[PDB]
Amino acid sequence: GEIQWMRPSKEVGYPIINAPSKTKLEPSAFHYVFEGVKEPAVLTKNDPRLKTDFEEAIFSKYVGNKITEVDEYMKEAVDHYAGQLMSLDINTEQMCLEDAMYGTDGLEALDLSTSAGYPYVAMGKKKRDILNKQTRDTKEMQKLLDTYGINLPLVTYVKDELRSKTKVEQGKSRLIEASSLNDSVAMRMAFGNLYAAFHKNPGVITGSAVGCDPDLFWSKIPVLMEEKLFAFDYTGYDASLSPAWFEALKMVLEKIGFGDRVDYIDYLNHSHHLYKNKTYCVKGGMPSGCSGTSIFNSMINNLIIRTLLLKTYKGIDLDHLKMIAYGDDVIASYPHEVDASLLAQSGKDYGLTMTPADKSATFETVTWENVTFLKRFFRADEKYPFLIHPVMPMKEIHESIRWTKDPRNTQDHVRSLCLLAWHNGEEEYNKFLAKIRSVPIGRALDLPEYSTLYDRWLDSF
Ligand SMILES: Nc1ccn([C@@H]2O[C@H](COP(=O)(O)OP(=O)(O)OP(=O)(O)O)[C@@H](O)[C@H]2O)c(=O)n1
Ligand SMILES: [Mn+2]
Ligand SMILES: [Mn+2]
Ligand SMILES: [Mn+2]
Ligand code: NA
Repeated sequence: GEIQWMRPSKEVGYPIINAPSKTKLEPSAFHYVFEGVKEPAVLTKNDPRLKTDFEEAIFSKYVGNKITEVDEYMKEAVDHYAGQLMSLDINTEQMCLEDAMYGTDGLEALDLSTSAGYPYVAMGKKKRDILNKQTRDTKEMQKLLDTYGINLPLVTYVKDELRSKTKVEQGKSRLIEASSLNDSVAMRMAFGNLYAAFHKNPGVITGSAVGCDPDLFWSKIPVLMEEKLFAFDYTGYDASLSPAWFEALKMVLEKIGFGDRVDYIDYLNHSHHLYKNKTYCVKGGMPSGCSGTSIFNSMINNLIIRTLLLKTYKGIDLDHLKMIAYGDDVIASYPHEVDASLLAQSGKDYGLTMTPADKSATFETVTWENVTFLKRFFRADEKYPFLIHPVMPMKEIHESIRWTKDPRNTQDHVRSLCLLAWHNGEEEYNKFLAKIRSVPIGRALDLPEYSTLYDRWLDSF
């Protein structure tokens, strides 16, 4: 990922983009009943908390493009991955404009809360103005596509969320690169069935966990993995991807019946962006707000791990590489132990910055006791060990509950934290409910007791 040029959007006919300068995150009824150190992320250049330029920080994520061509190892990675995906008989057809808009099995309907993106964002028209769940009317959309045409600029917003103090002082806020409703609809028609096949098959065949339900999936993972587990996290995964990784991706798409629209992958790779009043062009890097961002990142991840393994352990048997990825996050395994640190080294050569799984000091053996996937641990249930508990640390939950964006969604927000928390055991869960009910707001919420949740879980399989 690298920015080729950036300049005043007026110099090229683009309207300045308005983005609220004030966070929507305010302390919640539970702010002083729980401990937390995170605060809202810097949204503007003026934030008094800053200790460096906001611009130099939000964009520094584009470390550059380390590789130029797709080498032999990547090519082999491609062939093998494309091989597995082949056993899914992925319907290679296109998706009728309707389904792409209002869903179908394996794919949800478009989200009405996310930006409509350019031009609509600068014209004033929202997503409710075009779509309409009731009739599934293609017309308004179908018309708008012809008017403004696909492959449209991405609107860049700073993400309004909680972040550690350091990441606040160093201006390490995160950006949201939003695609026009058009682009998003085009892609969902182009790759719609691909998405559906992935959503319906989380596991080691797709090597993706997208669309998964942790309460059920965690019990299916251990069985899918090989004897030895290995893991690591990337730093700036999305923005570090070089153009070559997108080409490898197109090669996979080509091999499974999508050579047709591999062009779309080109816009993810070489993209046009609008942030505030400035405009820039980015070579490489996966944008965050596109249709498929999540899935395409997982496919590339499947290519990366394969590549690093082929270049570090000539003769490794990829047929016994059992991995599952969710964008940058990944959990993998092999019949034999491997050196994650060594793999990390090869990673740099491919433009990836890999470090010990879970901010550890150094690479240490990965076990079922210490491995995490999506911030969650794996813990077999006391009474029935064949059922695995996806365990989200309480700290994460404590951090989330101390803040709010809308008092109206307090019920749903806390209920959600409850569905994550109870896996930490009945004792912990009850303390959590107790503190919640130690203030007026909490006592008025309808929260499920432990027994109710644990029983529902047991019968869900
Ligand atoms: N709108 C956004 C922006 C970024 N990201 C994700 O957040 C990552 C960066 O977040 P942070 O966790 O803040 O950077 P990391 O380098 O991943 O953190 P660490 O150095 O601790 O590994 C990106 O690579 C991307 O996967 C996201 O999900 N949505
Ligand atoms: Mn990370
Ligand atoms: Mn981080
Ligand atoms: Mn991560
Ligand atoms: Na890009």
